[PDB]
Amino acid sequence: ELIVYFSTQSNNTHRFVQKLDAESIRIPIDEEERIKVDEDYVLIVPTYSGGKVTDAGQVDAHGAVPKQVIHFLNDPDNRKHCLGVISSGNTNFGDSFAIAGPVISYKLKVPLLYQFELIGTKEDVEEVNRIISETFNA
Amino acid sequence: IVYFSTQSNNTHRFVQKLDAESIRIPIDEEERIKVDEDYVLIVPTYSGGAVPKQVIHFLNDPDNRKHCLGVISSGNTNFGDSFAIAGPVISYKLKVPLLYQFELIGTKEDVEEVNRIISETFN
Ligand SMILES: Cc1cc2nc3c(=O)[nH]c(=O)nc-3n(C[C@H](O)[C@H](O)[C@H](O)COP(=O)(O)O)c2cc1C
Ligand SMILES: Cc1cc2nc3c(=O)[nH]c(=O)nc-3n(C[C@H](O)[C@H](O)[C@H](O)COP(=O)(O)O)c2cc1C
Repeated sequence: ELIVYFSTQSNNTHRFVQKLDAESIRIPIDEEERIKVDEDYVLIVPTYSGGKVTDAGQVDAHGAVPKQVIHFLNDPDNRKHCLGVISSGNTNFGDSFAIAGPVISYKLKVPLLYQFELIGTKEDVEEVNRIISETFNA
Repeated sequence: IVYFSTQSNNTHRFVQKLDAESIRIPIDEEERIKVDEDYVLIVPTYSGGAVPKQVIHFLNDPDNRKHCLGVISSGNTNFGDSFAIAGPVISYKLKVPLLYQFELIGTKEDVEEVNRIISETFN
């Protein structure tokens, strides 16, 4: 069991991932630093599009996936090991809530396993532990 | 499979190409159904509220909601970043995985991929 995650200096996603059972590897905040992951992982990432909309009024997802995660997933050696994605955010962004997940899910053709807010609740920790376990069992 | 499809019938035609057995949610909003076996939900996305009213009525019943193993959603990629957004909404509300997303009537790849995914889920 292995998690790859991203978290800005606000550390919300870090504090959620710290509570989970599985081992975790952090994608660096420093944009110039890169990592290489050798084993299969579930990806956990926050959303950063700012709840933008288009002139028509539909969701604008530009910047949903943090740039550091885009660089990470651009490497096919990293990308191939992704078993699924979990995304986070804040429901105050409405239809842009947690949209980094569906964006990544559709591009990689991997399931969007879960979505949560901020540092997560006790129930999120319980569900994600189970979900990650089941994914690695399968 | 449990699915919804309007008069345009795109989601219906995709589901008939799949190997698994399927049950249809009715188009008439007053008509409602009940399901007691585990199912993967497959629904299109309709904005002016991503989820069709008929699916909202279906999922509002606690007896239907408990049997969902996961959701697959569809739409049209020309809707930009509102593409297929019924799935994520349902996924988050039910706490079930969003397994796949596809366009319209689906491609050869979608048929094979959703066949594979549904088999892995039923375990
Ligand atoms: C500039 C900015 C833009 C954001 N945009 C979104 C968004 O589009 N959708 C969303 O659900 N959450 C959004 N959020 C909320 C964050 O994703 C959320 O606070 C998350 O917990 C931050 O994770 P981190 O502290 O690990 O970086 C945004 C936050 C900031 C600061
Ligand atoms: C009024 C209307 C609104 C729609 N809104 C969306 C949307 O917000 N996002 C999307 O991805 N597709 C949207 N679509 C495309 C449909 O979801 C797509 O054609 C789907 O295949 C319809 O399935 P059905 O023929 O089974 O009803 C819309 C279509 C119509 C007619």
